[PDB]
Amino acid sequence: VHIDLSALNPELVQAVQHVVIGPSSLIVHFNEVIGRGHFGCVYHGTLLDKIHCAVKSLNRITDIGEVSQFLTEGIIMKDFSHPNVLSLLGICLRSPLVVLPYMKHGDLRNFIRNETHNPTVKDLIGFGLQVAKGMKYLASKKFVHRDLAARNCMLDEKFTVKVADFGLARVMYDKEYYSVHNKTGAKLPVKWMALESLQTQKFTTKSDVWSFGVLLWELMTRGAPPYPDVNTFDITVYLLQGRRLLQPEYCPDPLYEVMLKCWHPKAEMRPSFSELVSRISAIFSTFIG
Ligand SMILES: C[C@@H](c1cccc(-c2cnc[nH]2)c1)n1cc(-c2cc(F)cc(F)c2)c(=O)[nH]c1=O
Repeated sequence: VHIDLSALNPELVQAVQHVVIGPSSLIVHFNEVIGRGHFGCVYHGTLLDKIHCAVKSLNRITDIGEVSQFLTEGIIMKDFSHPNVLSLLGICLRSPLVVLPYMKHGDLRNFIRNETHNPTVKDLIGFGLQVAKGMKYLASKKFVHRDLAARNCMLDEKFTVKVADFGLARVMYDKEYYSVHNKTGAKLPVKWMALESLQTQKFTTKSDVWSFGVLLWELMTRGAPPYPDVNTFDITVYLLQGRRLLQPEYCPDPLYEVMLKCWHPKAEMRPSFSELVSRISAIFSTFIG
């Protein structure tokens, strides 16, 4: 796969040079798969400042407009610095690669579903609070995630949760994968979407708050798939009728109250990420477990 750099706006090509990592500074281990995805796979990699990293290839990119958006996103993300947000180490254009820090304990969904790890309810509430802190930071930068889910959060060697994306939620938002037609597989993005996002394809920080509620539900169920008996074509009407994900067995009542507030049918009535951090920190700090 070859990209015509001359088909891109030259101003954008120069503006992204601080994010660019040259091919000679990076070795990709194509036989060491960290995660396989619809828009590209994640592999183990080695970066030269010797750093162990994760390298994400972009597989289904077909037009120069998607490459322009990829560069525009690289400029935005390069500036982010928060302990609960995955850093962007850099990008490669010569097929496009995203270079991320290596996360020893992988994605949050597989971690909480893991039999050996067995996190306690308190640990799971702690992971939820860390996600809320990363989202409070992203909301402060006016950055809309669009696909916040446990499968998109990663854990480092200290069990620090980092908000991230294994898909391309902000580049490929118009693709079939992010619509109700993606009806097969575990990663069904439509089951994390706010009611207004399902109806009008509008995504805001308030629709990320809805997804955060679904993510808290995934943490409390240790990675159960949401709405198992509701088809992707029926989720909109199910939510419009006022039906919601039920309270998990180990979920404390004040945390389910939080989830119901995240799933408010009126986006403007949902709590902010700043309110979510205060509320979850108070539940966590007095928690005995
Ligand atoms: C830095 C990280 C990250 C951290 C927190 C939130 C998000 C996010 C929210 N909604 C979409 N993404 C992404 N990250 C970045 C890219 C990436 C994508 C690009 F298109 C371009 C580019 F330079 C980097 C990626 O593929 N995966 C990933 O984890």
